[PDB]
Amino acid sequence: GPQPISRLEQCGINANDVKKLEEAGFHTVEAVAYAPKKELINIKGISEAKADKILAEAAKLVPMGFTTATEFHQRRSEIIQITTGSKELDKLLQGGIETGSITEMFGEFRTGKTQICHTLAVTCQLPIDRGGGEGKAMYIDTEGTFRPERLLAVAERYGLSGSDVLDNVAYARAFNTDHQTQLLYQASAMMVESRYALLIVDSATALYRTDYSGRGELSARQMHLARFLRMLLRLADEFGVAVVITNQVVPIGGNIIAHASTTRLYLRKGRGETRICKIYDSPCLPEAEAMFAINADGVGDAKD
Amino acid sequence: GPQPISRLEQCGINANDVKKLEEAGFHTVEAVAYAPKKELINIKGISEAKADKILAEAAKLVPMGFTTATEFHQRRSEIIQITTGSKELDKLLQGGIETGSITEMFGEFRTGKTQICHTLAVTCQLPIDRGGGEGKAMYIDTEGTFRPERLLAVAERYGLSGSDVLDNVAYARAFNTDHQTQLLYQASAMMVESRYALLIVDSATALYRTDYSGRGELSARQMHLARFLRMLLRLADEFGVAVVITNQVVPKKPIGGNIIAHASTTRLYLRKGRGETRICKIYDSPCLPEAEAMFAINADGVGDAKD
Amino acid sequence: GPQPISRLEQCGINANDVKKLEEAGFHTVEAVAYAPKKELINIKGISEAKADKILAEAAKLVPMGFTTATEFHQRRSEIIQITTGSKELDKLLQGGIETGSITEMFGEFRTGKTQICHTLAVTCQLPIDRGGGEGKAMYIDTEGTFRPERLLAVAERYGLSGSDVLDNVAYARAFNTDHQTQLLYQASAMMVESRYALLIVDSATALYRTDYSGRGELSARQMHLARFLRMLLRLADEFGVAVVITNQVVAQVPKKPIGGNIIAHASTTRLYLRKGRGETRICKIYDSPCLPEAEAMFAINADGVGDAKD
Ligand SMILES: Nc1ncnc2c1ncn2[C@@H]1O[C@H](COP(=O)(O)OP(=O)(O)OP(=O)(O)O)[C@@H](O)[C@H]1O
Ligand SMILES: Nc1ncnc2c1ncn2[C@@H]1O[C@H](COP(=O)(O)OP(=O)(O)OP(=O)(O)O)[C@@H](O)[C@H]1O
Ligand SMILES: [Ca+2]
Ligand SMILES: [Ca+2]
Ligand SMILES: [Ca+2]
Ligand SMILES: [Mg+2]
Ligand SMILES: [Mg+2]
Repeated sequence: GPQPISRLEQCGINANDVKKLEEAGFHTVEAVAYAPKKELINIKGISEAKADKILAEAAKLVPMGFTTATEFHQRRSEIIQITTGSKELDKLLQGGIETGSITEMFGEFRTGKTQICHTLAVTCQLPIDRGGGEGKAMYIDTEGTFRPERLLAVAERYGLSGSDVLDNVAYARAFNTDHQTQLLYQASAMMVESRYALLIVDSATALYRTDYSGRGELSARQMHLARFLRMLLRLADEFGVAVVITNQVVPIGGNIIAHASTTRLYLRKGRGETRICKIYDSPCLPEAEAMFAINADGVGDAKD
Repeated sequence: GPQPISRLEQCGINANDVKKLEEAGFHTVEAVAYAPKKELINIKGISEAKADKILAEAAKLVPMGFTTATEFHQRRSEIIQITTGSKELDKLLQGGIETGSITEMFGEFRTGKTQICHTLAVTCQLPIDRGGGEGKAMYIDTEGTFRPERLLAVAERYGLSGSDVLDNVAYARAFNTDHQTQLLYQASAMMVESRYALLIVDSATALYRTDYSGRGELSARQMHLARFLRMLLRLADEFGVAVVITNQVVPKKPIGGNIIAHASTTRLYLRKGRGETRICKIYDSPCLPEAEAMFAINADGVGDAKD
Repeated sequence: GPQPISRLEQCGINANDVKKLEEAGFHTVEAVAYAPKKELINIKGISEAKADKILAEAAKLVPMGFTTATEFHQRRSEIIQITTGSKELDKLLQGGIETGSITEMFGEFRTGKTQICHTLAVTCQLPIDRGGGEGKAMYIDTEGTFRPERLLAVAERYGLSGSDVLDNVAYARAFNTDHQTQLLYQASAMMVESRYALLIVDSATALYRTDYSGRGELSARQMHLARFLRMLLRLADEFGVAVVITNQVVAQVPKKPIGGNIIAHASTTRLYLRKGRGETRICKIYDSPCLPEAEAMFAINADGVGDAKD
């Protein structure tokens, strides 16, 4: 995976600058390789020449040039996709949910988004041959809906160790936008020493609906949301995790969330426990419909 | 094709000066001729008289004077237009997408901005008889939404070889604005060895939205964007390629301000129609009337809306 | 028209001095007469005595004294104005574009400055009876947006031959500010053989935005722009042509033209363009020494700028 920031100390950078970068937020070399010189200058104890040297050393360690499309195709042919537990959804998504890209699921009030998030969180720890990724899951709730009993019930279906499953899912809650942003830095610091395969942010843009109800305060809300999405994309690129976010339709979030998201899914109520999932936006998937139901076990095919 | 910069060696310029110019970023005689004196002076190993001699020698090889409109008309009546794969869009554009100028597309999400670029990256390799440009393609990515499977599908539709079209596409990923600008210098470096016909930037204004935050950073943001667009224009002029860029839409207005509106030559406004059909409208053009067209995104790329 | 500089040889000036003047940039007696002594001294082969002798001889051939206002009124009553192709714009401008001065059009994108430039380039070749300048046109382009097909369409509208219209237009492309300034010397050199009636620069400020980037280069930018505008004024005074330039807008932190006070003070007439409905546009008088502040409406059709239909 990513190379730890300790490599720069060996490369020639003194330990004090490495500590300054670590306390700044950069942890895995590629974090400072992807950052502009302005961000490095913003650090209180780094000069322009020091920033230039650090950027050159970081660029010397990672490839940041041109390459053919054959190499990219070969690299992408081994991208890990995480299953959802439903055969129809797996067929619709052509394998499952891809890593390294942001996926957004949105719908009406209580249309089954949190159940999908729980199923993804429990299934991301499965072995690859069974459709998992062998990685710890991080769950960032902001509405207070995390129910561990659902995790126990769904893990009973696959027969995994419930205590081990609950030990492999980090949990956090945010009360305002600033804490939500700082949780991203905490996750970036935490992901260095452990293997994470799936990061979940629950229904987002909800705090921006209420905390930013003013008329002239809209621009700050939009800018903060854009920065949050950019940080999410940076994390997904850096650690190769499948960021799954959630949204709710009443619009105040705007087109920023739609542009930033790579794959979007639309969920609507059906008949009984059956619900409809429709691909809303994707660069490589056609529009289609799928039937899925949420039973007591979790998320699965609509059995009739 | 452009003349390599080595032609200045036998005109009276020693090798080390040519090496300094090549390290600066110039790789053709046209690039040296078009550059102002200030750019040449700023090089550490170049003096006043040296710059004057270099400029005179470069101007001796490149025509930079007056002509008539008949000669320009004759020259322009043979430029290459790359078809978009849709007959209606080709009729709307009166031939296809024009080389040597900048074309900008903007609109909502799922409007087909990336699908058009994916189709063009394959169509630019067709023979001129079939409507291609007979050259390679270059792709610069910002959101990381490059999918070679679309290229394979389009190549299969047009009866080409998938491996051949894959080997003819150069791909790069930009993580910030500075890398985005450095990739242009690298592209200028690598555009002399082979022949390229199309250059794609997608997106062009995505990173500027979040890289510059404070209200005191607006001027620097706009100046950086202007420099980027000027570099794109320089590449298009000196290599005769077709530059296509993509914009976001924030009854709708694209982002970027007046700089990108003035710099762009042709602007296409894309909005979703019904089903898989989309509507393209000409938003700005020096020679094209304001009209509309219908097209669809099928399983093999952008094509006519079949019903 | 102007008198060629070879006339000075009969007054007691050696041929080599005239050749030095010609290679310096002067091609008419008027250009030498208007020039200050510093410019003549700057030439390598000219001394102070030679400079003052040349200045006296040149001033002997042109009038540079006082006169009454009746004579100026009578002379100005015979000035030439070029129609814009739209009756509303001609009524607003009281005849059309005026020769001998600098006219500037500015506005955001899509407003139609380039269309007006193309229409004027075609129109300035009409006879004075029909509202033309009866001369050639010169087009200087800095953005690569020159389209001869628009010229052919506009010429077909007026029942002219397309081949002659295309033959009577000179086109140049500028790649930087230094080249943009250098093209004016060649323009002055080639304006003596034939008769020109219109000079178009489009646009005059596009390259200055990127050639000088930082705040430390603002003063040099403005001085270069001022020198370019002074050269344009000298050309307009020397050859009696109509100079039309275009400009871009910036957002006030609601749109104002770029260029600062130099281009605001230099320009004589300023036109403000903005979009109306459909293909129709609105033109407003921004600054003029003799025209009231008013508005007019025109449209961009398939055959160039014209009056809005219905
Ligand atoms: N194989 C396919 N068959 C049919 N339609 C497809 C296929 N692949 C993608 N699409 C269509 O592509 C559309 C998305 O278009 P595209 O990826 O070009 O968006 P975009 O304009 O780049 O959006 P954004 O603003 O998010 O970048 C989807 O609505 C989907 O219907
Ligand atoms: N043949 C035509 N018929 C109708 N409209 C046309 C035709 N050719 C061009 N147009 C219109 O001309 C407009 C473009 O304006 P143009 O580029 O000439 O001026 P501008 O806005 O001053 O330019 P710039 O983008 O360089 O600042 C578009 O709205 C387009 O619809
Ligand atoms: Ca999207
Ligand atoms: Ca434009
Ligand atoms: Ca004035
Ligand atoms: Mg896209
Ligand atoms: Mg224009």
